[PDB]
Amino acid sequence: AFSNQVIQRGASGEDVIELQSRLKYNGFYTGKVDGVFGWGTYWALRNFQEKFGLPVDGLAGAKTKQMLVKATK
Repeated sequence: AFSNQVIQRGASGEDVIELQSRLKYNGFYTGKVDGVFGWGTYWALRNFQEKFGLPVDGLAGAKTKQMLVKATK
């Protein structure tokens, strides 16, 4: 359900809601799902990238999104 746009710090809206929710389901995102990409989302996403063997950068491009979808199955 992700768009084709890279999700990164400062973003807001539907892609961020889904990103935070998937990271929460996987145990990485602890805060309130608010749809705003700040420190808590950056931290959770980098920890997800590290755990899943992706380059650790805190930006969700195609490969990170695909891994997050696969990991939430």
